[PDB]
Amino acid sequence: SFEGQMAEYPTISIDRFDRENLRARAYFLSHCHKDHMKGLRAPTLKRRLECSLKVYLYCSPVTKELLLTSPKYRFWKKRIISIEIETPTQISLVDEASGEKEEIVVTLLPAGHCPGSVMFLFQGNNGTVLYTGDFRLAQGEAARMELLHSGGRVKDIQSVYLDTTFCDPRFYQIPSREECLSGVLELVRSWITRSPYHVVWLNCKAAYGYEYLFTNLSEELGVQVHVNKLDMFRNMPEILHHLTTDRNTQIHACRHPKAEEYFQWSKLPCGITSRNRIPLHIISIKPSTMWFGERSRKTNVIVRTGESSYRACFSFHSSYSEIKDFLSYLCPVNAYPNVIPVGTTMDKVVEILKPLCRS
DNA sequence: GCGATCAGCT
Ligand SMILES: [Zn+2]
Ligand SMILES: [Zn+2]
Ligand SMILES: [Zn+2]
Repeated sequence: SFEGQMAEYPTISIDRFDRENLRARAYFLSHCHKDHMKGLRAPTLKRRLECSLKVYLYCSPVTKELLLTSPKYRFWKKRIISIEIETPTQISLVDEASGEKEEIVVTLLPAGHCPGSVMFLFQGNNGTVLYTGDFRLAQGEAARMELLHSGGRVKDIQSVYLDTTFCDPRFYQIPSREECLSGVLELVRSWITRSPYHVVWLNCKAAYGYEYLFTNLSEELGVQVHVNKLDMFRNMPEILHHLTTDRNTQIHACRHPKAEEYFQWSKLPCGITSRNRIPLHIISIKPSTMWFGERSRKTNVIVRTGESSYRACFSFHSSYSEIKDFLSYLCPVNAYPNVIPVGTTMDKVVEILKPLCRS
C-alpha cells in the first residue's frame, strides 16, 4: 500500500499521515475514505500542526466539506485549502528548519470514485507525476481529460501512482456506471410499483460513493432515499434533496449493526416492520462488484440471492481493461501500484504495468 | 480513557 511519498516530490505527503509523513511540507487528501486517512488525526500530527503554522492540507471542496463534518477532524478546520477541479494552482513548499523553498503546480482531476475524489497531477522541478488516488474511469476517459494534454497530445509524465485494486486479467471487464444504475433502477421500479407496502433496502457499506445510485433512483422514481445521517451533505444540495431521515419512503439505505437479523424478521434497519399496521414487503439489494473475463459472455448485473435478496453490480475501482487503457494512453516512464491486492504480488502487478510504460 | 492490532463479520 502507498506510504504517502512519491520519489520525485518526497516533501509532500498524499493519503498517508503517519511515520515519515509527519515531516511533510504539505498534505493532500484525494478523497474521504478511512483507508486514505491513516494518521490524519494522530495526536502527534495535531501537535506538529500547532508548531509548524505553514503546513496545510490540500483537497477538493467536497472532500473538505465531508472531512470537516466528522468531529474528530475539526482541528483541521483552519488548516485546509480546497482547490477547485481542473484549475492549475501553484503552491509554495517551504522547509521550516532549513529555509528551502520549492514551487509546484497541482491540478485536481475528477477520479469518478466518490464525492470529492480527485487525481493529483503535479508539475515542478523533478518531472510531471500523476497520483490517481482511488479511480474508476471508462475506456478513453484519460484521452478526453484536457489538463493531461499539451498541444493536443498527452503530457510527458515521468511517473503514475495508480489504483491497482483490480490489476489482474481475472477482472477483465466490469459493467459500466450506467448499466449498473439501469439494472438497479429497473429492479426497484418492478418492486415498489406493486403496492405502497413494497419497499427496497439498499444494503450499502458505510462509506462515500453510493450517493450517485441514491440520486438517480430518487430522480427517476420521485422517491427520496432514507439514510441514518445526511448532515455531512447539509451544504451540498444536489445530493441532500435526494435523501431524507423521514422513514416514510419505499427506498431505504439506512444501516444498523443487526440489519441482517432485522431483515430475517422483515424489519428495516431504521426499525419499522409496517405502515398503518400493514406489514411491509422488503427486498434487499446489495451493491457487489462483478466482473467478466475477456471472452465477453457477460451476465445480468442483477443476481437473485434468495426469496427477497439481490446482488447488484457496482464498483468503486477501474477494471483491468480500464487500468490498461488508462496507463497505455498516458505511457509514463514509470507506473507504481498504490496497492498489491491479497490475490496477487508486486511481481505480477509490475509484469502487467511495465509493458504499458515507455519502451 | 485512548490508540493501534486484529478476530470476526459483513
Ligand atoms: Zn476509496
Ligand atoms: Zn480503497
Ligand atoms: Zn430506513
